[PDB]
Amino acid sequence: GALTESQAALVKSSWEEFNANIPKHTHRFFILVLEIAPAAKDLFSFLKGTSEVPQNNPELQAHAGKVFKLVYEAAIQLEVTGVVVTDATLKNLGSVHVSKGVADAHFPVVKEAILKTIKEVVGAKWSEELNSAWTIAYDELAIVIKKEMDDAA
Ligand code: HEM
Ligand SMILES: O=C(O)c1cccnc1
Repeated sequence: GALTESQAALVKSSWEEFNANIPKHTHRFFILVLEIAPAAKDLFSFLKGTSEVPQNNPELQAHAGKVFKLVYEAAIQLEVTGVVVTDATLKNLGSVHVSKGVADAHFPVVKEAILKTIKEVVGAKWSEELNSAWTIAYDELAIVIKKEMDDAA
């Protein structure tokens, strides 16, 4: 698909749609995560000692937001330039992931949780062309973070 002008127009549009609702889209995102893999709960400080996912914990929102931003930013950068650029941020990310005990078999957990989250986010507008555009952008970004964890470990 590549990322035509037409495809990127499609990712931007659908990211703007996600930020419009951060406490929802982020809490859904942690439930789609514990649905896919329950044990992950122990990993997150603010999830431990809890029994359910807190819905209004600022630490949790700030946390999940920052994840989706990072996937959008990557798509535009592929359309315009043709690649995903690796900066300071991307590498610190790879350290923290390893402290916290996180592995690669974890990544399809968080991808399916984010395609399912954006399918949920764009509803009927959804196209094959669009799913193909976010799929392309997540896979291209995770290829990069995995790459730095393996370096932070
Ligand atoms: C493209 C994919 C991914 C992106 C963009 C991403 C991004 C981030 C960021 C931005 C932080 C620190 C947030 C803070 O300072 O506020 C972080 C922390 C962390 N990450 Fe991810 N991540 C990805 C995949 C994963 C996966 C697959 C897992 C495993 C389930 C995971 C588990 C964690 C844990 C346990 C922490 C520490 C949270 C704490 O207790 O403070 N991440 N990540
Ligand atoms: O909240 C976090 O810190 C988080 C969530 C998903 C993936 N990575 C980090």
